[PDB]
Amino acid sequence: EEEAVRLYIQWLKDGGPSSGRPPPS
Repeated sequence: EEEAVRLYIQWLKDGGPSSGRPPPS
């Protein structure tokens, strides 16, 4: 992937934009 993506996608796993967090990318 990118790893800087995996936690991004991980952000996204949480819901990214609606995850509660900001994006790790």
